[PDB]
Amino acid sequence: LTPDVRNGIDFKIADLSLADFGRKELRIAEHEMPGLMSLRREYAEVQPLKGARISGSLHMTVQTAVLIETLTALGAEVRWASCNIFSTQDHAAAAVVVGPHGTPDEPKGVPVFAWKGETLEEYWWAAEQMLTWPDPDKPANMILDDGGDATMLVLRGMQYEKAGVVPPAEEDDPAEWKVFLNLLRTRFETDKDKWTKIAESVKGVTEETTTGVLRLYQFAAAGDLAFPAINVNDSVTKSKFDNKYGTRHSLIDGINRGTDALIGGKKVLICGYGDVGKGCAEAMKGQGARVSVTEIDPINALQAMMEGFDVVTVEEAIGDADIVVTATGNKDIIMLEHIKAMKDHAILGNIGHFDNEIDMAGLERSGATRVNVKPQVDLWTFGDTGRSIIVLSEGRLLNLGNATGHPSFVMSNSFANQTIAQIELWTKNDEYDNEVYRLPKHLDEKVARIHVEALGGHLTKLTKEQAEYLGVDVEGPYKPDHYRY
Amino acid sequence: LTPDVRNGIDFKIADLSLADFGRKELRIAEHEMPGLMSLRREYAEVQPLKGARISGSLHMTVQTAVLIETLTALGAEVRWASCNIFSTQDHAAAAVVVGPHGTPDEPKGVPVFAWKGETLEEYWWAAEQMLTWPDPDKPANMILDDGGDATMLVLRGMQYEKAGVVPPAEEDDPAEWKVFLNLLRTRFETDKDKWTKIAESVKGVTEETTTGVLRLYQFAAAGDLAFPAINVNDSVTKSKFDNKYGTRHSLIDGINRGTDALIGGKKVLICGYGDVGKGCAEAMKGQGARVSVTEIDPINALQAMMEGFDVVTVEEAIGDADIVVTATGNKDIIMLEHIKAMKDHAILGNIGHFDNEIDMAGLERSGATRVNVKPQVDLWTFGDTGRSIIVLSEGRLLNLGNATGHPSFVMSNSFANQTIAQIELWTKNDEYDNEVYRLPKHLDEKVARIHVEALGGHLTKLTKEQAEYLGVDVEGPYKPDHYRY
Amino acid sequence: LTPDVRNGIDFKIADLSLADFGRKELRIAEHEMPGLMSLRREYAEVQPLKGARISGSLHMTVQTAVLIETLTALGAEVRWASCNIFSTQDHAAAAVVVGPHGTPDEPKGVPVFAWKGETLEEYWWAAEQMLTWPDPDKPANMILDDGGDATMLVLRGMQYEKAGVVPPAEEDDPAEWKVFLNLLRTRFETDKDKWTKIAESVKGVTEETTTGVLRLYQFAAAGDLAFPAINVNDSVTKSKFDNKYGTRHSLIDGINRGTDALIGGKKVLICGYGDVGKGCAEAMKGQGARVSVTEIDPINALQAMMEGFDVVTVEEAIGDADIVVTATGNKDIIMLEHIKAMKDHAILGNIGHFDNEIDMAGLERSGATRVNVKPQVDLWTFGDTGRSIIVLSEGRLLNLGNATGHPSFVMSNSFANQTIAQIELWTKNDEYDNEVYRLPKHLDEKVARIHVEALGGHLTKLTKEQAEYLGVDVEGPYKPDHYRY
Amino acid sequence: LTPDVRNGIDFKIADLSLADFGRKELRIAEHEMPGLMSLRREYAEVQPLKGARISGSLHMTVQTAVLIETLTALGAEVRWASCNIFSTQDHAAAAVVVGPHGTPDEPKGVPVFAWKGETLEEYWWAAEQMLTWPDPDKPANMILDDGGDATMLVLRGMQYEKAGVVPPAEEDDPAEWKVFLNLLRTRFETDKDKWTKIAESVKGVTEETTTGVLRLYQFAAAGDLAFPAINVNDSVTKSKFDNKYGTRHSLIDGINRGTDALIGGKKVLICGYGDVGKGCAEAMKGQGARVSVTEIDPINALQAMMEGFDVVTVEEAIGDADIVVTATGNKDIIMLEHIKAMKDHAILGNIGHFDNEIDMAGLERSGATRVNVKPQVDLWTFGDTGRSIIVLSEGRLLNLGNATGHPSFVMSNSFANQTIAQIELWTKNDEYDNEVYRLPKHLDEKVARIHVEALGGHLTKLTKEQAEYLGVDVEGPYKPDHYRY
Ligand SMILES: NC(=O)c1ccc[n+]([C@@H]2O[C@H](COP(=O)([O-])OP(=O)(O)OC[C@H]3O[C@@H](n4cnc5c(N)ncnc54)[C@H](O)[C@@H]3O)[C@@H](O)[C@H]2O)c1
Ligand SMILES: NC(=O)c1ccc[n+]([C@@H]2O[C@H](COP(=O)([O-])OP(=O)(O)OC[C@H]3O[C@@H](n4cnc5c(N)ncnc54)[C@H](O)[C@@H]3O)[C@@H](O)[C@H]2O)c1
Ligand SMILES: Nc1nccc2c1ncn2[C@@H]1O[C@H](CO)[C@@H](O)[C@H]1O
Repeated sequence: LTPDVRNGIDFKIADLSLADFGRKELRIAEHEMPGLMSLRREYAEVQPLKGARISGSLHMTVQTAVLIETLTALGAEVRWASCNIFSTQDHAAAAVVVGPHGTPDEPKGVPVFAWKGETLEEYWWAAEQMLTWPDPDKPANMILDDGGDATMLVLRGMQYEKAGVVPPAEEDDPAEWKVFLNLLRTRFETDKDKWTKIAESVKGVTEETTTGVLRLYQFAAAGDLAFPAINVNDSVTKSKFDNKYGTRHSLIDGINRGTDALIGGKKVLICGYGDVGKGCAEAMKGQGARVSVTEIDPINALQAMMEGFDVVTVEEAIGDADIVVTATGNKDIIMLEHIKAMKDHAILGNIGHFDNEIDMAGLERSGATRVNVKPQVDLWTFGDTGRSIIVLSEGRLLNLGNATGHPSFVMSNSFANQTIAQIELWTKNDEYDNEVYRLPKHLDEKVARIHVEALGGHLTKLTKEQAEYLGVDVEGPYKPDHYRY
Repeated sequence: LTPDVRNGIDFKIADLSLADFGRKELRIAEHEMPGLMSLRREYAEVQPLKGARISGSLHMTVQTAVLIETLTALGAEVRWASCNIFSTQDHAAAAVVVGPHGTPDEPKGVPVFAWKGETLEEYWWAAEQMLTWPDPDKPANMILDDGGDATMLVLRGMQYEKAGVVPPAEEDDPAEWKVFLNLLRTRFETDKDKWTKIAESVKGVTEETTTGVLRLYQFAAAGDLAFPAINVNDSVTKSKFDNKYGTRHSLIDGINRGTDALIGGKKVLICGYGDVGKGCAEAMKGQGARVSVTEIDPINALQAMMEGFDVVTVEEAIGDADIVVTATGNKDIIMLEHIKAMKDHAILGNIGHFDNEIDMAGLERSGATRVNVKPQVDLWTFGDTGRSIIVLSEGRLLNLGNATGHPSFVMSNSFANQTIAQIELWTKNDEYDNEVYRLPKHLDEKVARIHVEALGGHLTKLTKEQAEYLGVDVEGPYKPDHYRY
Repeated sequence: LTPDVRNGIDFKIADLSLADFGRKELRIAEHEMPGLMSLRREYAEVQPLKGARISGSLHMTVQTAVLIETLTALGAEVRWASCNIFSTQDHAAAAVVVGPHGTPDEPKGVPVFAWKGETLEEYWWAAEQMLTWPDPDKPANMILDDGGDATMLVLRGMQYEKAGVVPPAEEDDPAEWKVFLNLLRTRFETDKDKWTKIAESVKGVTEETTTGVLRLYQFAAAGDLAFPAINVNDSVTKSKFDNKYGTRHSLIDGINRGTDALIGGKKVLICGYGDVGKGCAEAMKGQGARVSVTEIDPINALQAMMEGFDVVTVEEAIGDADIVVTATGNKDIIMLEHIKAMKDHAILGNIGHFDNEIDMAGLERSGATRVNVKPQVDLWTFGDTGRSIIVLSEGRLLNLGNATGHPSFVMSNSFANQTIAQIELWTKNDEYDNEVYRLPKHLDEKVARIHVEALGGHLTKLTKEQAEYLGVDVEGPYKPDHYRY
Repeated sequence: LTPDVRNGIDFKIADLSLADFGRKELRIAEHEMPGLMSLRREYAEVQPLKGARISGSLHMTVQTAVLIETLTALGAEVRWASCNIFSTQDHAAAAVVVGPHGTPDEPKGVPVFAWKGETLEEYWWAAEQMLTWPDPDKPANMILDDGGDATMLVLRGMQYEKAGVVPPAEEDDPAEWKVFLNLLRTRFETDKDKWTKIAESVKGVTEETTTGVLRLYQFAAAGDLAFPAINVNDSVTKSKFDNKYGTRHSLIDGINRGTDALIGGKKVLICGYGDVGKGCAEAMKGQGARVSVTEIDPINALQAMMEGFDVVTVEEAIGDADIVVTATGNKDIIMLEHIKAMKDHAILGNIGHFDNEIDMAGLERSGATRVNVKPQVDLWTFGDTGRSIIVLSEGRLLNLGNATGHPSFVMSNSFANQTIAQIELWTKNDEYDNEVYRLPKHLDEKVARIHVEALGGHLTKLTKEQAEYLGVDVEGPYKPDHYRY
C-alpha cells in the first residue's frame, strides 16, 4: 500500500473526483459552523498556528474537513487520518486533498489518508502515514486526537523502542491489537527511533472524546505521558452538547439508514446513561419507543428513572428488546450469550467509541452465519435457535458508520473547543506540564455565546448591581468551577 | 420509450441486477409487516382475488413490494407503477419483477414500470403501461390508488373520449396537466374507446391517501365515479397511524439524508396540523426543535396550542424559520414571495401529496439560480439578497424522495387495510354502488389487534357483565361509529 | 333535611359567609372563560333562553358557577345541584346563591343544593330539590345533566309511577341505588304523578359526559327516551379538549393535594386509553413517570404503544405499580383481589365517572382497616399482608374530589358547548325527535376559534382559490363529518 | 411575642391540635423517604450526633419534620425555625413539637418556632429563638442552614459586636434588613457578646441551597468564616435532583393551588436556566405550555435552545407572558415597569430563594391597589392601565408558599445529604479547616443507590475486567471528580 502523490501532496483516499460534491457540502457546513467561522475571522491576521505541524486523528467527515481548513486558515500544516474504519465520508476527504481553490488535477489541500471501509491493516498504515511527516528534521509537533490512537501509536511506539523490543501478541489478543503491534514490529526492524523522535517533537495533544481522555489519564498516572494534553471532551460545550445533543441526532439517523425499522412502539434498550446514553434515550423516547436503560452508576441510573426509564440489567431485558444500543465506553456489554438471547430480527448497535462493547469476536467465532445486507448492515443467523439478529457497522460506532455522525451545528461546538485548544497549547506551550488540562470556563462561554447568537437567542446582560450580587463579572465567568449545568 | 420483456413479463425499472439486495430487504420487511403476513396465512387457501387484474399506482418501495406479493399470494394478477417520480426504491422494483424464485434473466415476478428519478413524460408513460393490460379482451378490473392518478387517467380519459375531443392546455397549466393531456390526445388519435373500455372493466378502486380521497369525493359529487371506491385513508388504523406516526418517523429521515442539518435548537414551521403535520411537529419537538404551526381550522389549531406550539401565519413566521415544512394537502402555501423572505440557508420541503404546496413554478421563473447538491437536494440563490434556500425533492414528498418513506411496520397497517379493501370489493362487488365507502370498524380493530400482538401489547378481555355494561360484544366493535380515538 | 330561604331563594349549601372568596375567584374565572364571555355578549340583548327553567345537575364548581351566571344572563331560571358527593366548591356554591350584586343576608342569586361531602342520602335529596320547581303547573322544562343522574331520576321516576310498584332494591345493588329507590318510594306515598308531569314538562337535556351519553343511548335504544337530547361530550371542542387536556391538568393536581407523592420515577398504571386515559398518561409521562396502560380496544392500545407506553393487564402489573388510575367508564377494573396484590403505600384512584371502577364495596366488606388521613384521603391496611394502600376520594372521580377538577380555560370549551346546545334545544324544539343528537361542525369550530384567538393563535385565511381546491367554504366547516382530528 | 411552653418544651406555632394530622403525614412520608430511614437504621445504635445541639433554619415541612426526627434518632438535640414566612406546614410543626409518642398535652418533641404567614419581625424573632439555647453554658454547637439566614444572624451579629456598634439602616433599604438590624441593635443593648459566644461554639454549618452557598462563599472569601462549612446544595444528589426534579414537581403544584390556571397552551416565561429553571421549564412543557427562557449565561442559554425553548429578554417577552416565573437566585429580574408591562390577569411568581427577584418593594410603593384573593394570592390593580396581575406568595418561593414544596421522595435525597453532612462535620470535626466543603462522591453514590433500590431499578455490577478497563473499583466511585452528570 503506497500513498498517491499529486501536485506535491501525498494522500490515500477513495476518489478524488468526489471533491466537487465534497466542496458543496463543506460550504453548506460553514454556514452551520459559526464556531469555526468566527475563529477563522478573529484569528486570520494573527496566524497563531504558524509552525504547527498537526497530525490529526479524527473521523474524516464534512464537519472535520471544516476544522482542518480552519486550522490551515490559521497558519498550520496538517496531515489527517480517520480514527475509525467506517467513519470517513469519502467526498469530504476528496474535498480536503483538493482544498477550496484546487481541482483533482491541481490539488491545493492537505495530506489525507482515509476512506470509508478500511481494513484494520489499512487503518493502521494510514494512521502511520498521518503521523509520518515528509521532512525527517520536521516531524509532527502537535496531535489532534479522537480516541487516542495517534497518541497510543507514538507513546507505545517510543516505549517499545526505549525497551529495545516490540513484544509479540497472544493468540487471543484483539485483532486490532495484533495489527498494531505488527506495524510497530515491522517498522522497528527498519527504523529504531522513529516514535521516540516524534514523541519528542510533539508539543501537545488535544483529545476529543471520553475513551481517549481516560487513556490520557491512564498514561499520565503511569508517568508515561510525554507532552501536555488538553482534555477537549470535558469542556462543557463539548460533553453536554456533542455527546448528548449530537447523539440525540445521529443515533436515530444511523438506525434509519441501516435498517429503516420503526422506532415508535418498539422496546428499546440503552446501555449506559452518560451524555451519550442520555441523548440516545431521549432520541428514542422522542420517537415513541419504550426505553429502558442499563447502568452501573447509581447516580446516572436514578437520573434515568426520574426521566421515565426503567433501570434494568442486560440479563433480564435482552430477550424482549427490539433494538439494543451500547453507549458505555466499557468492554463486554453485550456478550455472545446475550446475542443468542435476542428475539428474531432484533437490532443490535454500538454508539460507544470502540467495537468491544458488543462481543463481535465471539459472534464472529460463534458459527453464526452472516449475510451482508448492504454496507455496514449484516444479518447474523444462529443455527440452534433459527433466529437472526441485524448488527450495525460490525459493532462500530453506528452513527458515523451507518450515517454521517453528528450534525455540523453540533460539531461546531466540539471543533471550536479543539481549535482553541490547539491555539492555546501551541502559543503558550511553556505554561503547561506533561499533565492533562481542561479549558478555562470563559473560553467555553465564548464557544456557547457564538452558538446562541447564531441560533438567534438573546442573552441578558447583568447590571452593575446584579454582578456584585452574584459576585461575578458582567462578562463572566458566571458559574463556580465545579458547576455541573 | 419501449418496455423490456423477459420471460413473458413486460416492465421498465432501473436495474434488474438489484434483485438480490431487493429480496433481502423484502424478507426483512416481511418480519416487520405482520398485517400482510397474517393476511397471507388466512387467505392462502381461499384465493379470494383469483380473476382479479389489479392495476397499481403507488410509490414503488420495499413496503409496496410486500403488498404486491400479498396480492399475488391471494390470487391477483398485478401491474405496477409508482405514483411519484422520486419515491421508487430501485432495488424493490427489481425484486418485484424478479419475484421470490425468479432471477434477473428468468424473472417470475410482476410487471413494474417505475424507477427513481422519472421525468413527467416517463411517469405518465409508466402510468399508462400499468393500466394497459395485454389482451384487450381482459383489461384492468381493479385499481389500487395512492394520489388518484390512475383513477384520474381512466376517468378523464373516458370523458375526453365521450366528448370526442381531448382539450388543449392553457398558457400556464401545470406541466403535469400538460404532459397528462399530451398522453391522452396522442392516444386519442389511435384509440378512441380505450379509457371508456378500461373504465367499463373496473369493478372498484381502493384509495390510500387524503388527497386521493378528496378527489374521489369530487368525482362522485360531479356524478363521474364509474365504479365503487373504498377510502382506505380514513380507516382509523390508516389515518391515525400511518399519516401521523409514519410521518413522525419519515419526516426527519427525509431531512437528515437530504441535509444532515441539526434539528435541535432550530426554529421550525410546519404548515397544517392534521395527522401529517401532527406527526411532523411531534417529530420535530422530540429532536429539541422550537416548533410553530400554521392552520386554517381552529379545532386543529387549538390542538396545536394545547401541545405547546405557537399557531402563527407564514407571513409572521417565514423570515425566522430554520426549517419550513408544508403538510396541508392544499396548494399555495409557500409562495415565491415567502421564499424570498426566508433566511440564508433555511431548508424548505413538502411532505403533502403533490408539489404545489410550495411555489416551485414561481421559484423556477423567478431568476434565482439553482445548484444541484446531490439528487433531490437543490440550493436556490437570490442574487438581489444574496441568500440561499435548500429545497428538498423539488417540492415533492420529501420522505419518499429524500429517504425511504414510512417504515415497514407502519405501512403494514395501511397495506392490510389495502388488501382487505381489495378483497371486499372483489368478492362482494354486487354489494357496492358508485360511491366512496369506508371499511367496517371490526376490520379496523382486526388490523390494530394484529400489530398490538406483534409488539407484545396485551389486550385485556371484557367479562360478559362488563360488556353488557358498555353495550358491546366481548369481540367488538368497542366504540360508536362517530368515535374519534 | 329542610331548605333554607332568603329573599325568595331556596338553597342548601355549606356556608354563606363564603360569597366573598367565591366572587373573587369567579371574576378571575370569567377572564379564563372567553367561550362563556363571548356568549354572554352575543346573545345579551336577545335573551335566547327567555322562559326556560333549567335544572342543572353538574359539579358545583367555580366554572359551573360562570356557566350558571351565563345561563341567567341569557334569560333562564336555574336550579342547581352537584352531580357528585365530593366535587362541590363551597365558596362557589355560595357566590351563585348570593349573586354578582348581592349579600349573604340579601342573596340576588339562584337556588343551589350542594356542598362538599354529601351522604348518598343528602346527594339524592339535593338532586330531588334541584329538579323540584316551586310554581304550578310550571316545573322543569330543561335538564342540563352530567353523568345522567337527573335524567335517570326523572325517567325511571316516571317509569315506576306508570307501573304503580316502586320495586324493592336487591341486596347486591350499590348503596347509591338503594338510596335512589328509597327516595322514589317515599315520594310515591305523597305524590303519585310527580315525575310523569316533570318528564312531560322537560323539552330536552344536554349531557356533558361520556358515561351520561352511554346511558342516553341505552335509554333511547329502549324506546324509553322521553324527550330530545344533545350529546355534548362528543363535540370535538368538548371530548378532545376537556376529557384529554383538562385531565392532563387535573389528574396530577388531585394526586398532589391528596398525597403530595413524587410522580417522577414512579411506575404508574393507567387503566384505559381513551381521551381521559390519554390525558392521564400524558400528564404522568410529562412529570417523569414510568407509565403503563391497559386496554380492551386494540386501536386505543396501538396508540398507547406508539406513544411509548407498554400495554399490559392489571394482573401483570398491579404488583409493581406505585400509582394506579382507572379511566375506563366501565365497572370492575380493580377488584379487591387486585387491591390485595398492590405494593405497600401504593396509591389508588378513579378518574372515570362513578366509584365502581374500583371495587370499593369489595374493600369495605373485606376486613382491611380504613384510617382517614384527611378529607378524601384514606389509608387501608390488610392485616394478613401488613400492606396499606392510599385510596383517593373513596374511589370517586379523584380530580374534582381531591382538588378542583379541570381549569376554567378548559371548562370554557365544554361549557360554551353546553350553553349553545341549551339554546338549540330551547329555541328549536320542533326540529328534534326523541333521539340523541350532536352539534354541527361550524358550532364546534366556533368554540375552538374563540379559544384560539384568546390564546393568541393566528389562523390562516383560505384564499378563494384554496377553498375551491379543498371543496370547502372560506368560513364554513373544514372537515368531513367523520373526521377524527 | 413570647414562646409558649408545655411540658418543658418552648415553641411557637399555629395550632398544637394539628399533631394528629401531622403525624399521619409524617408516617406516610417515612415510606417515601428511604434515604432518611436507611440512615436511621445504619446509625441509631451508633448515636453519631450525641451532644450535637443543632439550630436548624429550614422550611418547617412534613419533609423537614422527618429530617428533624432522623437527627434525634441519631442523638441530636435540635431547635428549629423555618427559613421562610409562608413555607411552614402548620400540622408538621405541631407534629414535631409533639414527637412520635407525645400528645398535644404531653408533647415529647423538640423546640419549633414557625407558622405559615409570619411577619418580618415575627420571622426574625423565631430565628432568634431557634438560635437561642437555654443553659448559656450550652449554646448551639451546629447549624443546618437553608439560605444562610442563621449563618448571617450569627456572623453579622458578631461583626457588629466586635465593632461596638450595630449601624443604622436607611429609608431606602430592603425591609427585611431594617428588621434584621432592629433585632441585632435591640439585643446589643441588653446583651453585648451573644452572637460572639454563639459564633464560637458552632462546630460547623450545613448549607442546603444555592443562594445560601453563594453567601457562604461571600463569607469565606473575606476571612470571616469562623467554622468548617459544607455546601450540601452542590451534592449531585441534591442540586441535580432537588433543584431540578424537585421543582418539576412543586412549581406546577404551587401555581395550581394558587390559581387553578390552565398551563396548557399558555405562554410561559421562565427566568433563569440552572437546575431550578430547568425543572420549571420541563414541568411547564410537560403540561403543554409554550415556554421561553431568559438567561445571562451563554452555556445554560444554549442548553435551553437545544431543549426547544426560545432564549429571550424579559423586556422583549414580558407583554405576552401568561405566567412568569423567576429562578435566577438574583435580584431585580422583574421590575415595576415589567409588572406594569404585563397583560391583564397574567400570573407572576418567584421560585428562587429570596423575594427580591421580583420588585415587590416598588410594586407596594407603586400606588397599585391590592385585593387579597386568599392566602398567598393577591390581585394587584394598576389604575392607569386598568390591568390586574396575580402575584403568588407576595413574591416568596411560591412552591413552599402556595403549596407544599418538593415531594418526600425528592427531599429524601437532599436530606440524606444533610444528615450525612451533619454526621461528618460532627463525628469527624478535626479534618476540616474553616472553608466551604463538599461531600465525597462515594457518599453521593450511596444516596442515589438507596433510591434506585427503593424505586425497583436494578444496577449492573462491573466485572473485575471492566472495573480495570475503566480504572475504577467495582464498588465506586465511578466518575472523575469534575464529571457533571
Ligand atoms: N458516537 C459518537 O458520536 C460519540 C459521541 C460522543 C461520545 N462517544 C463515545 O461514547 C462513549 C460514552 O461516552 P459518555 O460521554 O456518554 O461517557 P460517560 O462516562 O458520561 O457515560 C458512560 C456511562 O456508562 C456507564 N457504564 C460503564 N460501564 C457500564 C456497564 N457495564 N453497563 C452499564 N453502564 C456502564 C457509566 O456509569 C457512565 O454513566 C465514550 O466511549 C465516548 O468515546 C461517542
Ligand atoms: N424553590 C425551591 O424549592 C428551590 C429549590 C432549589 C433552589 N432554589 C433556589 O433557586 C435559585 C436558583 O438555584 P439554581 O440551583 O438553579 O442555581 P443556578 O446557579 O444553577 O441557576 C441560576 C441561573 O440563573 C441565571 N441568572 C443569573 N442572573 C440572571 C438574570 N438576571 N436573568 C436571567 N438569568 C439569570 C444564572 O446564569 C444561572 O444559570 C436559588 O436562589 C436557589 O436557592 C429554590
Ligand atoms: N372544574 C370542573 N367544573 C365542572 C365540571 C368539570 C370540572 N372538571 C371536570 N368536569 C367535568 O366532569 C365531568 C365528569 O362527570 C367531565 O365530563 C368534565 O367535563
